[PDB]
Amino acid sequence: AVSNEEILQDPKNPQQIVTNGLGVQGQRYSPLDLLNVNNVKELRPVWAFSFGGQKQRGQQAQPLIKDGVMYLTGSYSRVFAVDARTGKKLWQYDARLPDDIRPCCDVINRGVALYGNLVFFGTLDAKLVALNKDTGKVVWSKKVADHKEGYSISAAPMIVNGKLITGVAGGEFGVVGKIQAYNPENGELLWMRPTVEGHMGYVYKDGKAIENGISGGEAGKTWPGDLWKTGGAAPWLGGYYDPETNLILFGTGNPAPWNSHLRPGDNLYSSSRLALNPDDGTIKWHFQSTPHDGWDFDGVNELISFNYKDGGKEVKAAATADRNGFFYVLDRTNGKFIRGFPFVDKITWATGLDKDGRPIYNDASRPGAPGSEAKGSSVFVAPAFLGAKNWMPMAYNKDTGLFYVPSNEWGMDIWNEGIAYKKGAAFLGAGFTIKPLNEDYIGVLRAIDPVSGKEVWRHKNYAPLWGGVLTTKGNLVFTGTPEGFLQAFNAKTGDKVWEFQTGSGVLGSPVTWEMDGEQYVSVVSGWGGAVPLWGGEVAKRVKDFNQGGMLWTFKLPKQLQQ
Ligand SMILES: O=C(O)c1cc(C(=O)O)c2c(n1)C(=O)C(=O)c1cc(C(=O)O)[nH]c1-2
Ligand SMILES: [Pr+3]
Repeated sequence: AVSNEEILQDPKNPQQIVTNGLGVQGQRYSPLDLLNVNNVKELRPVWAFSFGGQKQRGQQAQPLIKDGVMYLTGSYSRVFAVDARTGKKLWQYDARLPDDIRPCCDVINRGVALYGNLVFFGTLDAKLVALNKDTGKVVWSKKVADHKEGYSISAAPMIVNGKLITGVAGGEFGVVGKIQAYNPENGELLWMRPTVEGHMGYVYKDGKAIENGISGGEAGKTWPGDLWKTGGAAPWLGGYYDPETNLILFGTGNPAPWNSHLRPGDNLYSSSRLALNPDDGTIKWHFQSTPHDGWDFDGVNELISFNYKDGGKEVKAAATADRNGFFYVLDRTNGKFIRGFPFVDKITWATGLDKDGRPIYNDASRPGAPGSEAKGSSVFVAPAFLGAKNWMPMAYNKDTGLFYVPSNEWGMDIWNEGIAYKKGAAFLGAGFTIKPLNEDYIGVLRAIDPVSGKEVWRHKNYAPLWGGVLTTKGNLVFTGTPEGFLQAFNAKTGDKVWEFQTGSGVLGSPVTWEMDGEQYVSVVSGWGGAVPLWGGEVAKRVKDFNQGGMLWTFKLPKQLQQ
């Protein structure tokens, strides 16, 4: 019972959230203001739901809520339907996963999509699955790609113009990134668009694949030899959609392998934002945040549409806080650079951006080629490869006009080494040790003014931040910490105003909605993601943080709202 018009209305309908991002553009802003700075002290848990299964690790889903039912995912490719008022389980789906799944960075999943009477998600063995919303039974399932080649799916899918769209993950395994659209009712493939230059995209008619242009025009333009055949650029975070331009905005992963000396050239369209026509999957513009990446600065971070006025002129902008440390503002009609500026305190790999938004590189900050030695020169780089920001989404508050960015301050030793591609094996060619830049903190929640290019406030956290952000009309900003708290801040000042210890690190993007005249807030908890196994010295800071796997639901009682 979810229509396309309903999806386009988010977040206008107080009783439901039927999109990842609280609206197709991903602003993560709720217009609800029952809960505000003056009464958030009365917010308290009303029920919780354990995922069980002795299957914990990272829990990254944002729940969707429709007809009083919450739909969410868990680690290890599970889907739950849970009564929003009581926490009672309606049904649960556990995907059968093979023992040789190949996620780089934990067995995470970022959520479902809803359309008609179906619930959709992608699995860690790279299937797209449609479940009956009432029974949880499989209605259809399609292989998106071959998990034995290193493909997985970790992102929430999206609905655009009645089409179900998913990317894939696996750049650390040298997969070929691609975005796919499907008929939601039956799983019939509609189009496919590779994100690596040189690969043919297709539309599908009557079950037949019809050529629809090579991504980037021709193979070998910004890649040498056949390196583009394992180029990565996986669009592993999903994307968002702008109704005004009718463009899907999708970011792409790092180029493979990590050893950039094996792939001279800009390596399109790795570490880029793409705008695609949803009719047929053609790329209408691109912006490359890190050309010829040498640091695993994936360019997937969400590109969030927002409008403002400059010289009395209306600007259709979009903002993204990149892995590489720069906060970019683009003209979303054509992809042209408006402004870009650091949102972390230390960047070594570039000294700035040129007039088109291309980095001005500091070549001493790229690890050298191994040459005659086993390893090349080690260099210290900031940000670390895990990024100034990683998967976890920022939020836009329409009232303050600010973006609220969960950022991290860390650097890395990094070196390069030879690497031969082997199907299904890691495809790095680099070694590394992530290190803190500061003794007392790593994570920094930052309010960014995207028009002035200024930081408005900052809040430091001992552990890295690794969770999505929510902001509301009640002048509130919510986000989780690995220390286990769901935390709320004053959106104007950054002062903490509320928190609750959920008992395991909180990664989920919080969501809020209204039922029976009361405002609810929900988040999933369960520590994991890339930091424990990729985090180097910083992982040691959080080594004693226990796993979990639980949906938490809070409410402001009606009689305490005034
Ligand atoms: O290049 C890729 O295809 C890909 C996928 C993922 C993923 O699917 O989650 C991550 C990364 N890269 C990555 O570079 C990274 O730091 C990362 C962190 C996480 C996480 O969920 O904590 N996933 C990923
Ligand atoms: Pr990557």
